[PDB]
Amino acid sequence: RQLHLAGFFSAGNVTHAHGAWRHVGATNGFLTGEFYKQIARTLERGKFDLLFLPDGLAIEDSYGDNLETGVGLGGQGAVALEPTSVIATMAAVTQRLGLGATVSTTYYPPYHVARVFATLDNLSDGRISWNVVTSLNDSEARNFGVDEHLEHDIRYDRADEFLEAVKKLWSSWSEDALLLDKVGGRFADPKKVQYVNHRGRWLSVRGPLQVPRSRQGEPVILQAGLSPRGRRFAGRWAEAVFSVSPNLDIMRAVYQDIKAHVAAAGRDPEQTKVFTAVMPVLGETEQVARERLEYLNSLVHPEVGLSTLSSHSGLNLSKYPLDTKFSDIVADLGDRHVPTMLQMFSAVAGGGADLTLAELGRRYGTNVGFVPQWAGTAEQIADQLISHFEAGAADGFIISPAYLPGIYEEFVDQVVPLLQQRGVFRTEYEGTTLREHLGLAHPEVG
Amino acid sequence: RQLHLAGFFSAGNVTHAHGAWRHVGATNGFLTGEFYKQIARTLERGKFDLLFLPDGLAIEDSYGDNLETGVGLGGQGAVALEPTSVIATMAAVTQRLGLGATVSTTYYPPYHVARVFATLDNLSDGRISWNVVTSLNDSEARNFGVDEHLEHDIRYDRADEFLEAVKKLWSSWSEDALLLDKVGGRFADPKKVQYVNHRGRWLSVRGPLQVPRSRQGEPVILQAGLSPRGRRFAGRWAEAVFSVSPNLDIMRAVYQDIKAHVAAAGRDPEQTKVFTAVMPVLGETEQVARERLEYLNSLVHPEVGLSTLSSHSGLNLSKYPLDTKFSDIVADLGDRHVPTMLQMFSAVAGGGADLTLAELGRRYGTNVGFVPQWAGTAEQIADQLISHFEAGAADGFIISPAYLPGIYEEFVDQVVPLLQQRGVFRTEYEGTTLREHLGLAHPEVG
Amino acid sequence: RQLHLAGFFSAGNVTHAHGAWRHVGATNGFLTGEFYKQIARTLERGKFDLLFLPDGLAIEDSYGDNLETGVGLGGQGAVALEPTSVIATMAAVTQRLGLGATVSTTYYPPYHVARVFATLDNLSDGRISWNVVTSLNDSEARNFGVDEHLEHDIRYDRADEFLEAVKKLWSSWSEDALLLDKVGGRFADPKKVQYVNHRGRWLSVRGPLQVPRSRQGEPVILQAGLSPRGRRFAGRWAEAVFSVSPNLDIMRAVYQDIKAHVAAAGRDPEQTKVFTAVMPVLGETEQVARERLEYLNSLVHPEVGLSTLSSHSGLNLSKYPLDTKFSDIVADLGDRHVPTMLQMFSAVAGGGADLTLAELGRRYGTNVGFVPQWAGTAEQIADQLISHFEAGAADGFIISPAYLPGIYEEFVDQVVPLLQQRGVFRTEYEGTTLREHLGLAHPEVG
Amino acid sequence: RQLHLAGFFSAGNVTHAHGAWRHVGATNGFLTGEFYKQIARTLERGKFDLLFLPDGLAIEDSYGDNLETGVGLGGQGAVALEPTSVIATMAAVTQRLGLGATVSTTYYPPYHVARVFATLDNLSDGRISWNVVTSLNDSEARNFGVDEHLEHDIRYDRADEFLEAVKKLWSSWSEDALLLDKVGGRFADPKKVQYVNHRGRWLSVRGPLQVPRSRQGEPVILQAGLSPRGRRFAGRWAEAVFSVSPNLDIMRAVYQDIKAHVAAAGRDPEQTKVFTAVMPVLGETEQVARERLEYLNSLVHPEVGLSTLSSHSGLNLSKYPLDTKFSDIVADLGDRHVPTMLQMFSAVAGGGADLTLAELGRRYGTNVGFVPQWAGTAEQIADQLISHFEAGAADGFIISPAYLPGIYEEFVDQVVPLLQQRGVFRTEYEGTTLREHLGLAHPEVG
Repeated sequence: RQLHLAGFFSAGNVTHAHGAWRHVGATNGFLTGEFYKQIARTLERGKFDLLFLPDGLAIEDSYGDNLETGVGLGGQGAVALEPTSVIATMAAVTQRLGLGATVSTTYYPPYHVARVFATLDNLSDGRISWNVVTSLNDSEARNFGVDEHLEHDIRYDRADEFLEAVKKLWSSWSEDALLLDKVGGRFADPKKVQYVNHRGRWLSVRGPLQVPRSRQGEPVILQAGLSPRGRRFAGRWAEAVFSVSPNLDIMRAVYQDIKAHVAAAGRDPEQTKVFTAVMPVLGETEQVARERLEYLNSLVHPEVGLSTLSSHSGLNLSKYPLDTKFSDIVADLGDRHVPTMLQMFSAVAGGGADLTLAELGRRYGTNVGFVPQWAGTAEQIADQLISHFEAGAADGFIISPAYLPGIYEEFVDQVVPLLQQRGVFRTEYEGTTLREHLGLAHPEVG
Repeated sequence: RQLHLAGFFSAGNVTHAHGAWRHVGATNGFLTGEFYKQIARTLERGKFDLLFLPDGLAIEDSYGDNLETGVGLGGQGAVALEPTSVIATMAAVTQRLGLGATVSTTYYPPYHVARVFATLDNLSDGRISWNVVTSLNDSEARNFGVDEHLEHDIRYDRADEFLEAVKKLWSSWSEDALLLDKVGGRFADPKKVQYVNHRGRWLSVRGPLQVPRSRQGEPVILQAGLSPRGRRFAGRWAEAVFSVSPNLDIMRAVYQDIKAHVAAAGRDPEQTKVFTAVMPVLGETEQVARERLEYLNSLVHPEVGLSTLSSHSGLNLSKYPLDTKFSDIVADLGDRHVPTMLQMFSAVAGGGADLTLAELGRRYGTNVGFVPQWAGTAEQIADQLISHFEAGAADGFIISPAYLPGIYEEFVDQVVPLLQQRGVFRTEYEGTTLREHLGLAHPEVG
Repeated sequence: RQLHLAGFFSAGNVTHAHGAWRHVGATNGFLTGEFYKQIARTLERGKFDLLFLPDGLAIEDSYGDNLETGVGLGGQGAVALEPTSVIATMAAVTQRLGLGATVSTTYYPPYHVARVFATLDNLSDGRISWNVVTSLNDSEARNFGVDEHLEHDIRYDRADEFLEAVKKLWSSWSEDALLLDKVGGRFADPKKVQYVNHRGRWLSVRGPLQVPRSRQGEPVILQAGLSPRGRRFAGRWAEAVFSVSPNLDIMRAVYQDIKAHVAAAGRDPEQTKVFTAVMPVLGETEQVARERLEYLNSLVHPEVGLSTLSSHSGLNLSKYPLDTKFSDIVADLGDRHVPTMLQMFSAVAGGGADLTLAELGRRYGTNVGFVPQWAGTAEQIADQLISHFEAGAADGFIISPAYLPGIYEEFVDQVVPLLQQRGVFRTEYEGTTLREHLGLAHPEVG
Repeated sequence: RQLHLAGFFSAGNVTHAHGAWRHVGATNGFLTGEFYKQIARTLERGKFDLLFLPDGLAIEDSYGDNLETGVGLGGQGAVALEPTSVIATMAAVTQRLGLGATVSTTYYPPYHVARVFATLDNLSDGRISWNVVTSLNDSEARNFGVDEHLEHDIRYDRADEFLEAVKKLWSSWSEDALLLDKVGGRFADPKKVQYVNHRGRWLSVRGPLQVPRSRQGEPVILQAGLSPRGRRFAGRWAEAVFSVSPNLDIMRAVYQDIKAHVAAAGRDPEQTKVFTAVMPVLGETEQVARERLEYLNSLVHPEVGLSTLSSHSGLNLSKYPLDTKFSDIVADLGDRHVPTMLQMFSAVAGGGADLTLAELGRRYGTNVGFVPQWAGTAEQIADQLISHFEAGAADGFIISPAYLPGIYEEFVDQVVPLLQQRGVFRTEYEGTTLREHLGLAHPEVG
């Protein structure tokens, strides 16, 4: 039984560690092709299952109602390259590594999503995946000139239909439809390419898709949303789920809940892979590791962290002074309208203690609050990865990068070989497609 | 005085030569990364200014109201990969060649177009261009769930505002905005990144763009629609224009007309480069060349040709029997109710003869009616390119490929060196960006 | 039953076709890395077993006893890059294609040959082969300051010992010798890395070799000398043999003879692959191919053909006026003193005619006398390849290039797919090493 | 005044840090193409002037006169790939980085050296250099079957003629000799390609070379031998000199002496670039840096260190028990019979302490005695590089790698940008050739 590894980072300035761009070792090459080529080549060298890019469609604005924090201090989405271009770039220099990107159902039509991913799936010869997102953020909508509004759970119901339409399009070409019979003059079999004529409540798309199926049949569906409604959506469609849990117990709880939602939807739980995020910080000795972690966290500016904390909680904390104790906010708002995640992070952050807004933002900025920072030698990190895996924490891990590209080099050079030697991680790619890497079946047409 | 060269081909089964996919030398590798990498490398080897991909968002459908012709015989857009993904793939393995893709202002919003192109521009280090189209075809609209109409010329007025919006976005980061002051903790200067707040008759987009400017400042704007309104739009926005004229006389006419449009828009005519299409067929001897062109043209199926002829003329000719003569159609519609392009093609193609639909379609399918086929030795081809260039046919040539990838190998290996030896074409890239290749100024932030 | 395919060309100005550099399509990129990278990627795209480079260590000097013909007209060895650097370059951009280079046992010691090939083997991850040569040419010898003159058959006796020593060197590391046990501090097992202590009549080399075994164990041995002694040598050592035969009768005879020498050396005939050389000229129609062959052959300058003929015949034909008739040369030396290959070539090239020297050199220069030129459509070339294979002409074919790089593009694009459709040639690489492509067993240590 | 940077490492298991292969971060990928491709791409990304590989032609044998120490523990030359193949591999994936290799005049003839470097120079488009070596090591000699024994200083006399011979060969083709006049049938001008006819006391080679000159005229000559004779040899021939000095006083003395030997030979001192070796060890903080250096030095096995100390000193220390004190060795042998470098090393490495052989070996193995280890922050290393440069220690630095590939990543990502920000190191390559990077002149033919 073998675990899976995935890479994950913003095509831009910041992922989870909000002081990353400040690290002495950060090249900040996020505007260059070579930076992405290098990361992709490195993860492939480490035989990673996949490298996956999140996406945000606006510079983070909520905190301050202006760009002062986001642009000035390097906040979420300050720089965010269009993800599909980036992964096409990475596909061009790799041949096994799986590649995925977030694309929103909210701002793009089903035909676009269908065709862009079928295209990437063919260009990469079956290595592509799509992270389905359904969010509606104000700054994003204003970038797309959207004015309408749909309730959280309704957006998911709409996404159900979106997925149906996309899957229909992906099946519009039989796997034996393309003929290229030069002599006969038969390009394809028109009986094997069908219109889709999808016309549901939310969406209308005629088809057929202009792109045949890759050798993996269809792109792998990835899902990250862990809301009650999201978990349901995941159980139905998701082939791999990305989760963030601060410790083993929650990891295990999240794991079993996801697997259950999948069984509930009528699907094989073992056909949905569950990854959990960790942020390793290596050192030749444990002491060096801890020292390096301390340095990394010290780079976090309290306000960038607060800015991200605002976005994630929905609460605009720029309204309050930074020295505002969390108490005064509880009382100013009432423990009934204060998002649970906030109260959760708060309790765990200072350990029941009472923190200033500045101090909570600073800590949230280190690891987006809940991503475990593991500091140790490569042997320890490997031991922890293995011990968590055997304990049912997850089927694989998302390695959240402390700084780029350096941390991935260190992880691939130092940790992957220990995992391989222990027999818990591939020494070589067995198949050629992302589905083969994750152990997923080849979906059939229809 | 040096000419420019560009390649142009569909990321799919067919471009101008409708028999291409049946050619004994066609690899039909259009679903694979290596096909596109190979071509990009080949044109970079030949020091080409750019290669750009048209786009079509549906399998052509009119002819027959079905897929039998498009899918069965390999008509326009039977296979059509999403072009930005493809050029990203190409940028990844090249370093000087300019790259361009068509994205429609009809189906995509300004923020999206701005971001994807700024992203590509950065990834390629300033070699990207955007071919602007504004068409609204029925079958494409059905793929996108669009039911709204907008008259041809109005789509251009809408396009004007789109271009304004996009250009503002590309100017939302000053070129000295990004700081990366790690010590100080200043990521970027918030006074040098600004909201766009575009709110027009047609469009709304807040900004700022989440991507700063590449080293060429802004992607190059390409234009290919040469209707009266297209000519005005080119005059106002185009930095490169792509045209099809069957001979020198008409090339000269179009060339002067485009340059006149640019000056009339208050711009410098020398800052808009005009490319004219030609479809070369080489042979070691002129006799071999002729035989090869004859072989190529013999591969066209009359009905694929006919279907493209219907699309381009606006008339669905499938309604008529294949053996119907043109007169029998010209009379059934009246000398008034017959598209100008159709009369012009009918006159040139038949040289006076009254042809069947079948025969017009077959002839149309060889060269989309008006792309000149130049069969000759390399010396003859180079002589003619130089001759037309000196005669003011164009600033450059778009080389339309009879079949791929082979025709580009031949042209780069055989013709380019002769242009280079005659001194009319670069022996090496002088600069690194597409703007420098084209001799275009680096725009200032607005 | 599948046939094998190999490329073969000099890293320089000329291989078999002596007008190749003058061909309109010749890039003459033979001084550039890109030329070799392109060809290597192309043969790999066509799934060739192997690309192999000859070598010659002096500009061909005999004819006219100067550099006038060699340098002025582009004779054999005029430009000749060191082959191992070339294949290393090609190894860097390919993943499956086999690669081979000629290195002479005459001028280089076993230790050097063993180390360079083991290095290439490791760098290419098991794709390398060595073409063993034992020849002694006067101009080459003067470049290396060699005075000794070993007799033809004796050079092979030395080479027997040479091969023994190289093979010993390649066995100096067991395949499990290298440990890399970082924690225990154990680099390799010194019991499993052994001195060779070779001390024979011809050679001394202590060892051990400083390079462990690749995943294919040892580089593949290639042999191309078909003299009686050379055939005994091939029987003992060769794993692939390369031969030139003008027609099927001769091909079959050479095939049987080689396999018999192998059987007589106590080895398995099926473990020595025989490749025969063919020079295809493609056309869309057979008429096009024939005109292209005519054009190619018209490029040969009489005196460069004469030069190569002089070297191969051992007879300096520069003494004679170019208009001398062959019969007058026979008269000059007496029938008994005319080299047999020269008499035979004259009869065959002339079909009984009494040709001038010029005309004899011209025809010889088209194909070095005996490489069969096959002009036809792709279907015809494929038919003939299959037909000869079925008739027992060879286990595979060396495709001698009329001109580069273009001919290999045509061959791979046009002929290879037809061989694949017919089931006679791999559609994909089954293994990763050169031995796996050729169906050769991985040799064991000792 | 900008400084120059060079990488330097053995294509194998150990360079200067004898514990390097055991480092948690070492990939030990030295048998694979990707390892070398990664490092070349990294140094090119860092805009290095050059990467240079030393060579050894035998597994270090002296210590214990067996393979026990070298093979068992990973001593000098345990694994050593042939270096010309390795740099070809590297040249294939870079386009600016200079590349050099050690080839011995002792074991190879002028023609071979001249042709291999002219080939690499052409393949890399003028980026190559040759480190000239004249040493005679018993074990190397046994691998090449050499019995002859020339005195240290005479090998340098013979090397003088060798170099003469090589340069004549590199001048055998004028830079305008090659014509490629296809129409006219003129390949090259036979008047511009000349025989060499070198006949000297030591060597004979006729020529001409079969390789024209690259963009940079001739390969750059590198020299690293600093014996009195070697310094003279460097004065006459070297264009770049590589030197190991433990401190600023010595660096400056070496620098001035070399500059003076060049001027004494009639050459411009500014046309010979002096590089001095340093082994940086980086940390986020000086404290981390110091822990990392301590970790790295802790990996050295006393016997491997001793083995190299024995080879370099010329005194076989394996005869003595490891616990033997140095004073006891001097007493046993006589002060006249213990090499000076060895007594000097004992004195400096122990600071006056009387150390055992084991502890001497352990210390020597960290840095081959005299390569300065610099542990600090990126800012500190930049500072030291800059101040040593300004104090006249050298024209540039060789960065000796603590472990591979990781240390070059750290150095390029962390240190290079600070050097660039301070204006003492190029932000981009100005020219394309190695001669341009080093500020050297293009040599004139003849």
